[PDB]
Amino acid sequence: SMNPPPPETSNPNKPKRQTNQLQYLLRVVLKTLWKHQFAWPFQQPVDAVKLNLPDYYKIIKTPMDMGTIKKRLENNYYWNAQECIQDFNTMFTNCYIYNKPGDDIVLMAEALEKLFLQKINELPTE
Ligand SMILES: Cc1cnc(Nc2ccc(C(=O)NC3CCNCC3)c(F)c2)nc1Nc1cc(NS(=O)(=O)C(C)(C)C)cc(C(=O)N[C@@H](CCC(=O)O)C(=O)O)c1
Repeated sequence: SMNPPPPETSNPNKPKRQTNQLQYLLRVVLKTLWKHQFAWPFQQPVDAVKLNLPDYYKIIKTPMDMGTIKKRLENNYYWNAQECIQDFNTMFTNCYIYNKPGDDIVLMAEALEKLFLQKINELPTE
């Protein structure tokens, strides 16, 4: 089947606030993962058509990627920091659902998740 449209990243009707937690999520957490050797397979939605991935968007009905997260942070899409943390965790979980344990993409996701947890350990208080 065709790829779905990407997740929404901006909504002018959503209320906007800046918090220490959201700032840290963009400037520390996202930034660190984005520059990692293994960021690139996660920097945009999975193009399952081009990659010929069987049934990808039947298996993965809550897709998420770091390009979407980055835009959401930049557009003040998130009100609560937990919304952003949940999006990262959805991305990791989705990788572990679709792909065999120990395969290359899974090892890349695990390396990014380890870094994510290191940085989240120092998230500012609410
Ligand atoms: C986030 C994510 C999750 N799950 C997957 N599952 C995949 C993906 C690919 C394959 C694959 O190619 N299997 C071969 C053919 C069938 N038999 C076995 C060998 C696979 F089996 C599973 N992939 C995700 N992300 C992702 C992965 C990859 N490649 S990869 O092999 O996993 C690796 C080199 C190890 C990272 C590429 C991109 C990507 O975005 N590439 C281009 C645009 C697309 C294009 O040009 O075709 C870009 O960078 O823009 C993204």
